[PDB]
Amino acid sequence: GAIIPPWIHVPDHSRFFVIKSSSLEHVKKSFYNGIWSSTFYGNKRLSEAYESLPQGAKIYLLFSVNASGRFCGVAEMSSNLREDLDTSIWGSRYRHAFKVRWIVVRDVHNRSLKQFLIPANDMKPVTNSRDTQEIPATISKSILKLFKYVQSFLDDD
RNA sequence: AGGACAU
Repeated sequence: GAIIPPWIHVPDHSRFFVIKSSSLEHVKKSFYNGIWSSTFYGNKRLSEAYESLPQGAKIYLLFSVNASGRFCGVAEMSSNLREDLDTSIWGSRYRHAFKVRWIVVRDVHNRSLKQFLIPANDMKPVTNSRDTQEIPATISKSILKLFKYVQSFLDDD
């Protein structure tokens, strides 16, 4: 069931964010529907980072369900925030969303990531990040290595 | 605290 691409090419000047979800099902809806949405402030943060990118660069989203003990996949932003997308799939609180392109669907346990300490987050491990916590690039590429190296939320389908 | 942090 997992989706693990042979390579991930990360364009220079790209940025990386932890995405958290209170629900595995919202994540699945993201995969099938190619959209995601964050909080009021979370969206503002992602929207601003996405607008700021030099041309080739991307924004990577590393997904993790709350209290799940793992990360479960990787997506890119493929649009800025829009209003004309179908946010009814989340029922509410997420009135805007942006397009995402899924790259990796695979579980990676927190155990395997708790070595990566985030300097701008008081040296806390990446596994202890809030939604839209930014990750430095060199640390991110190491994490991406772990994603491409087996369970997935696409198995019971 | 108008924010989908860990065991």
